[PDB]
Amino acid sequence: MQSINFRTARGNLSEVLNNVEAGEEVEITRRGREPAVIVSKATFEAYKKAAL
Amino acid sequence: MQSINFRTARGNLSEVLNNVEAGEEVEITRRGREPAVIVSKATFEAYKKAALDAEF
Amino acid sequence: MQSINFRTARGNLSEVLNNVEAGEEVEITRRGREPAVIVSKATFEAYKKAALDAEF
Repeated sequence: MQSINFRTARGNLSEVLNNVEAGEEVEITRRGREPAVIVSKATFEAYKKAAL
Repeated sequence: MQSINFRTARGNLSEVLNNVEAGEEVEITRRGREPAVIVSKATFEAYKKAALDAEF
Repeated sequence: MQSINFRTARGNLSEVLNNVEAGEEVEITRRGREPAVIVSKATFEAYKKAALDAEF
């Protein structure tokens, strides 16, 4: 799980989505905020289905 | 994989972690309990990700 | 994942191993060192097994 900052997430969003489509899990950190995660929807929905 | 009991681990935790960081996996056994394992974080995340990617 | 420092791991190891046996993954951090993970041996074996088999 790669960690990246906001400036990069925004400035490089196209390449981040590529990394993600390839199956990578990307954490976006923000100065003074909770971290988010970007991931493939299929994977995410698969996790959600499995949990449900 | 080396195997040690609870007491040995508790009394030697520092060197145990040094062994794990060096590239080793260490099993901790506990009387009447399921065994645990301690492994480098990077190694654990790698295995977990490869397991998920296969299963989902 | 749950994350604790070395001093805390060593002084609460029994409760840590109980947590892990109940399915919890616990990260142990150390100052100036790489983090370790403690997880049930069964879970870890299954993760790597699933990683092996994915490749073969």
